[PDB]
Amino acid sequence: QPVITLWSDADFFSPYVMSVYVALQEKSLPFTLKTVDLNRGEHLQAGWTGYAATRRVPLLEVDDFALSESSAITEYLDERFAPPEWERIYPHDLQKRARARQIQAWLRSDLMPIREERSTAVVFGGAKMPDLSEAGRQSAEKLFATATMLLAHGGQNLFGEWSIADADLALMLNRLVLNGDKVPEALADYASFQWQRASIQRYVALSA
Amino acid sequence: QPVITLWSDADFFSPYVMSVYVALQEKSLPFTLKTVDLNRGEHLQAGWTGYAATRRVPLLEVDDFALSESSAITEYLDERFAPPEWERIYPHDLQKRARARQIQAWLRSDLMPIREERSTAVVFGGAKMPDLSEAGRQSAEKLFATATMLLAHGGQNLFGEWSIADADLALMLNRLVLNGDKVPEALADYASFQWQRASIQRYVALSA
Ligand SMILES: N[C@@H](CCC(=O)N[C@@H](CS)C(=O)NCC(=O)O)C(=O)O
Ligand SMILES: N[C@@H](CCC(=O)N[C@@H](CS)C(=O)NCC(=O)O)C(=O)O
Ligand SMILES: [Cl-]
Ligand SMILES: [Cl-]
Repeated sequence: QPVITLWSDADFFSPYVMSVYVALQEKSLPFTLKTVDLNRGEHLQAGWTGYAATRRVPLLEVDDFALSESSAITEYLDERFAPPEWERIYPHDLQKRARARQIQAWLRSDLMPIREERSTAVVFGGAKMPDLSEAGRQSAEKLFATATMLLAHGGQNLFGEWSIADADLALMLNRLVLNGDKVPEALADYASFQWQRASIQRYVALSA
Repeated sequence: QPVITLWSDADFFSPYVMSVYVALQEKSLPFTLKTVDLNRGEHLQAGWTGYAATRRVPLLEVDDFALSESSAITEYLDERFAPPEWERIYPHDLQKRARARQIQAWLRSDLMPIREERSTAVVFGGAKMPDLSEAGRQSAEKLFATATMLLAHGGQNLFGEWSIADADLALMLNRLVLNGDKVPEALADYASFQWQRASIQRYVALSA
């Protein structure tokens, strides 16, 4: 049994920490949760292991191996703790897996106005934010249109069975849904359904 | 033989298009190169296949499958056109592969001041940019420190044999090197060595 440690921000607000946390829970992997206070710059001092990685959370330690970047981490988890012995968190189908990777990489590198104007303080901290800027509206429209195309098959999950991409997409949608913003009904249904995920709800409880 | 199409920005300046182009070349996969003019918004009209993906380049088509996000694309290529028949572009070792993914995901989601103040017009277009802002200096220092740790083994490539992460890291470093900025000598040596890669030089020739 490897010793697994997950490093979180001190508020448990990070969507990227959430992604890793969810992956661990879905595989029933035992782990220790530790924190760094980003607001006080605990990440920008060399006392924590993550200063030597990318100086960001999440960081996952598995025995003597330390790895940053949530998607790198979850991909590693799915390879190291592989099906059938552990539950798979990426689609088995080549193309669906590629689409899952597309979604993850897209969410991490686009939609900055939503990430800034609808931070995870809305999602995990009960914060309420003012109307979106026009830049925010543009990002919202792209999000909506993209999610609608991905979910056009009418299924509950992106790729049939639940995958880690569902958690990440649901979080992004919930930045808007949980702020009380106007969201297409089918997308609000998806986001609220996915947010009930036991693994997600366990993470939600951390910042309660 | 699948029909492969790569969509680029019209200038061939995208670092993400470069990553895919390089992957294709390294595997000796035949493909057609097409362009959309981002400056004129050709990506924000529904006449191109990529409006229905994430409305960004690169987009790769492989017969009837269309996929965006450079790292999703290169990961797909390494699975669909797998070693030994085709050259591998990700490390075979589990941990080195995870580190390669970390680097790719990190470069795509951090260092925004470098990406903005040292755009790929410097890299591919002969542009020269003024002194970095303090925010730019902060990003440069993080880049330097991180690359130095990754390359501390003293080898020519990140993970022994060349991997796609070398191309992406070299490009990021070359945003600074090719602008005439002060860069630690060992990192400038790495960046210039990697930039000689035949696949990279072929892409460089496109915007000549
Ligand atoms: N692409 C990343 C992003 C990680 C990230 O942005 N983490 C933030 C907290 S949510 C952070 O550590 N920021 C501190 C900093 O950039 O100095 C991932 O998926 O892990
Ligand atoms: N994470 C992406 C980023 C892709 C990206 O930012 N592409 C830019 C050109 S370099 C783009 O298409 N921008 C158009 C837009 O955002 O509307 C990747 O690796 O493919
Ligand atoms: Cl914090
Ligand atoms: Cl263009």
